[PDB]
Amino acid sequence: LPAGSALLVVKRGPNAGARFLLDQPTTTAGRHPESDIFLDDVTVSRRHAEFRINEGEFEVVDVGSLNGTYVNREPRNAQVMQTGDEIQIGKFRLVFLAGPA
Repeated sequence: LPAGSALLVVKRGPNAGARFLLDQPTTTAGRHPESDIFLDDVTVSRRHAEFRINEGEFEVVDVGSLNGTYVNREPRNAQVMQTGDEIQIGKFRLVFLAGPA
């Protein structure tokens, strides 16, 4: 992992094994075709969550999803993520891993 970045790895879901680099201030996650992290399932809202970098601090922010964004099984409006945290969006379960400072 490049310095200052982080990674999300899909552990459960139709694209299990897939993984996405977080290396910009805002990364969108949803079913909208232009989502940075495109999670294509009915359980996922068009705009579901955003992952922010502020600053050396990675945060997930639920942006008004229908069925919630879960961090370690608990729904959150916003939550600063720590390595090994499981993020659930619809049926997709991902794990967060921080890169170098």
